[PDB]
Amino acid sequence: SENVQDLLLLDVTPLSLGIETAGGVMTVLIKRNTTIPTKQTQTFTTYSDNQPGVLIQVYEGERAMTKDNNLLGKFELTGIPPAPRGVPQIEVTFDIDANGILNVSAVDKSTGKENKITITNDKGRLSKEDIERMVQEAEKYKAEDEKQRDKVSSKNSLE
Repeated sequence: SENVQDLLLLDVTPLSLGIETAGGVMTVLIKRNTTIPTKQTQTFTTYSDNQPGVLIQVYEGERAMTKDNNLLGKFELTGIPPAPRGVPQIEVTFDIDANGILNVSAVDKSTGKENKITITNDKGRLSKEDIERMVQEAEKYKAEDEKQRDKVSSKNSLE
C-alpha cells in the first residue's frame, strides 16, 4: 500500500473452482487465489440401491448453492460399483493446468474407472469484479457455511 512492493510470487487462479450437482449445488475442494496446477480428490456417493451414474456440472464460484457463478464444462460419468444405497461411490477429481484449465475426472475408484473433460477458460472472464463480489461471501463463507451444500441428496451424492 504505502510501501512500494504489492506483488504475489505464485501461479494462482482468482476463484475456488468446484461442481454444481444433484439439485445444482457446490462442493469446493479447491480455494481462492489457488496455486494451480493442482490435483484434488472429493469422494461423492450415490442415491439408488446398487449402481446410479453421475451427471457432473462445473461452476467456477457460488454461495450455499444455486446463486449463479461461472458455468463451464459438464459431463455424465457412468459404470458404478453395486453396493446397498449411500455406499456405491465416485471420486470427482480436479486436475487443474497452469493457465486455469480444469481436467475434471469422475472416478468409480473401487472399480478403477474414470472419464474426464479438459475445460478451457475462454467464456466468462470474471476477473476482479466477480471474484471480489462472489468468493468473499461464497468459497470463504461456503466451506465456513460448513461444507455448505456438501450434505446434499443421499449423504455426499450428486444424484
